[PDB]
Amino acid sequence: APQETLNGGITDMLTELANFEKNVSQAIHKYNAYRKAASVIAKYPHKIKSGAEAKKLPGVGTKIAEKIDEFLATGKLRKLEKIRQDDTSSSINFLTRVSGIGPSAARKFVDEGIKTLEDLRKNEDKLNHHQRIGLKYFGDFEKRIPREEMLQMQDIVLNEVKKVDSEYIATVCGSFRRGAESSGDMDVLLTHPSFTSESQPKLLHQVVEQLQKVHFITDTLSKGETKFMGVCQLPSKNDEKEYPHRRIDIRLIPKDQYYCGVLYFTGSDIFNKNMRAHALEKGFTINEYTIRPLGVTGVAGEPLPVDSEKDIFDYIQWKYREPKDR
DNA sequence: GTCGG
DNA sequence: GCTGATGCGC
DNA sequence: CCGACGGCGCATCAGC
Ligand SMILES: Nc1ccn([C@@H]2CS[C@H](COP(=O)(O)OP(=O)(O)OP(=O)(O)O)O2)c(=O)n1
Ligand SMILES: [Ca+2]
Ligand code: NA
Ligand code: NA
Ligand code: NA
Ligand code: NA
Repeated sequence: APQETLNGGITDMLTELANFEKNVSQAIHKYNAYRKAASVIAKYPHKIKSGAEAKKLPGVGTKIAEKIDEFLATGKLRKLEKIRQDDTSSSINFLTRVSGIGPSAARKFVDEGIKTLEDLRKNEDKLNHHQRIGLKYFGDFEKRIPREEMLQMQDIVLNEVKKVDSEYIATVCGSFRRGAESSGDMDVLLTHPSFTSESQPKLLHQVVEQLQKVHFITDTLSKGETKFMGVCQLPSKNDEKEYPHRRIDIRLIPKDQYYCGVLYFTGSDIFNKNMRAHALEKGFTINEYTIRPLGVTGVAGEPLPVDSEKDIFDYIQWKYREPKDR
């Protein structure tokens, strides 16, 4: 990708604007608008000289163009400069860095005078369980996970899963599966022969239990029959520095919808929107669970059989790409 | 905010 | 007690 | 002008 010093000040402007829309203004769509604008501009292989130059790019409209002009002329953006010094909105934007605190909780806390982590720390009674864990691991959750540690984590997951029941299948997806050199967290996909569309008990629970029993999983954000979100930690040696606590999700999926899942939660997700927009073009409908053919109304028929990842490149006649190229 | 019926 | 809406992460 | 913009599981709130 192009270097930061081409339009980095712009791309950071747009991203900061993105966050205020999301966290303070509660305008999710303007947030994606700004993020879209920031993406296309980060992938632009040229140093932008005017707002009109930017506006040819798809996702950049009149208002972002004129923002780019003011920033190119002056180095800053008046509106952003203002929002940054604003105690209320500043804090609201900040508190959402806590996992479990979204725009609404954040606003509600700042209302009551709870503005900082110290204030949250002082008021444990007003946070839910997810929120206490997000606060407890605030720094660890912003740290990235080098591949070396994700491979040690992968080892522990595969070993313990196979130990519970040899017939479980577990693939680790996300950035890690696309060969990424670091990762934000660990997404694991799980199936079992005795779990399909028509359907045996506790398949997700026994796995989560074994990973607690050997102290890999240290806390639970949420858990149901289908999905687990929690916290985990690699053990360190005697006298060795403690490893940060890390986020791990585990999704239990039916056998037959498993490879559509693999694909979806592999991402990248900007390849995915690309892939189904092009699967609709060639007359197929894809989502996270299945591929189905449209009868051009378009009337999706039954979901088609899928036993590998590659099948969903056969149906679309798209030339296969493995995860690294995504 | 931006795109497109 | 229950169902449905909303917040959240993603 | 003006609606679409990702959709889904789980925790927890609102309401009956
Ligand atoms: N709008 C979207 C959003 C996500 N997706 C899917 C589901 S999750 C997968 C991307 O996974 P993550 O959000 O964990 O991100 P990454 O896999 O890149 O790793 P980290 O960022 O390191 O954590 O893409 C999609 O098809 N469309
Ligand atoms: Ca991930
Ligand atoms: Na944000
Ligand atoms: Na444009
Ligand atoms: Na948050
Ligand atoms: Na994710």
